[PDB]
Amino acid sequence: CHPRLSLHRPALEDLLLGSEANLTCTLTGLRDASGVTFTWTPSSGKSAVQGPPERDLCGCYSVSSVLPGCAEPWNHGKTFTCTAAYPESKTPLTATLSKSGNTFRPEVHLLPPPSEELALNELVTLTCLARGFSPKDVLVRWLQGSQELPREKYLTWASRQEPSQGTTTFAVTSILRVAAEDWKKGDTFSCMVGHEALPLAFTQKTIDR
Amino acid sequence: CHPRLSLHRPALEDLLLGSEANLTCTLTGLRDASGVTFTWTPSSGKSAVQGPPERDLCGCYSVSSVLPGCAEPWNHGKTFTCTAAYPESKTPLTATLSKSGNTFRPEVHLLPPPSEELALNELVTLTCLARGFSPKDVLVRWLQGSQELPREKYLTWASRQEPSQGTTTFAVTSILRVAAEDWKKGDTFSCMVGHEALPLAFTQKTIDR
Repeated sequence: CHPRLSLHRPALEDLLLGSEANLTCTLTGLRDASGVTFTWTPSSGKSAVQGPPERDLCGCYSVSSVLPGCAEPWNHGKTFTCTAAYPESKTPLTATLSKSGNTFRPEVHLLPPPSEELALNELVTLTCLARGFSPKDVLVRWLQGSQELPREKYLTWASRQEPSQGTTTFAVTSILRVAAEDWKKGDTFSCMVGHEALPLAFTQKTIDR
Repeated sequence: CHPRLSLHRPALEDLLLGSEANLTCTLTGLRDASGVTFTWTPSSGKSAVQGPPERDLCGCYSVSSVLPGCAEPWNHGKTFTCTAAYPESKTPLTATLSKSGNTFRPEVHLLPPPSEELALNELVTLTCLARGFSPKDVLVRWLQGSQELPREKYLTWASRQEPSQGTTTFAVTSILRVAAEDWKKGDTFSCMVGHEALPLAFTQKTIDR
């Protein structure tokens, strides 16, 4: 089927919370005998690693390549390029990605548990709001006092573009259900949002009765 | 490629807010010469309508069929069936759908504009929360006084399953940015949520300074 090639930016969690944030360039659609190649513009010790010829829809056997360490050039603003060389053609496909522009710092909010909820003394809800920010990419984490909770304990939606004239900005919400006794006792809670635009990568925000 | 067949329930908006809510049965994957057929279990004047052989990924030319009026049998609890008959096989594929079970009524919340927002006297935010409900399907609409606003004026995320032991329940949030002057003046606002489980199909909830 129709061969294609794309560059995947370094996952924001990997950048702000991971060890070695990679950057991928995957050649999707090489429906034929694979033996592909790759070429990166900024190649500096970053010995691109290739993988096994995975399969896609009905046969679009795809192949990837990963560039390690790119975390430095990436935030710097450099622009990574990648050209693949498969047999089903006489021309090397190419892709180019670079950190996004027109960045907009997020505006975080910590909405208190619904008055009607805190009265059924059981499970109250804290809502987090990351509104109007630069690119879609965003991290939302929660703190119980000073301890981060398991990503598994809360629910966070995906970044959605919002109704707006002129500028393209996104939003995100997170729902942390907490044990009423805690909110009542005084236990504090915080919503930490991570974003490409924030200078200090994160923005905290705490609330308590 | 691999031929398949599925039944699509009657869109919740069409049921609660539309004229004639259909129910679709689409045969995806008939990668060959089409001339398909269809068969519904409850056929009562519901003269199923077929459409043009659309195309999918690389060639999975798909064909559909629509059953009108099914809105009655559907909420009743009946179970619709559909069997397609294409040439690439000697056996008619079949699909079966029925209104979901284990229904859970939603719990709606109208969170007040963030205190820090209502002070920059410009655009404040109202947050709606539909939490722990029966099936994913849900409608969120907004009211300014007594007038519904354009779906286009607010932002509503998708229904997400939430962190929960035992029972599978979903959540949904909606963000309505409003003109501060209004909230201040006293203008009232409401979040109306529609759900298969609610007896009166909708649940209102209003709030104002």
